Amino acid sequence: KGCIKEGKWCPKTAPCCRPLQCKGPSPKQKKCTKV
Repeated sequence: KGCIKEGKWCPKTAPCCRPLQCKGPSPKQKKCTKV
């Protein structure tokens, strides 16, 4: 499935696409955010 795009759920420092840092307001809503 390629990589993890923004808006998708991902763990800490997960294998994001590139621009995403894999952040999130909480562990239950941890999604890949772009900077």
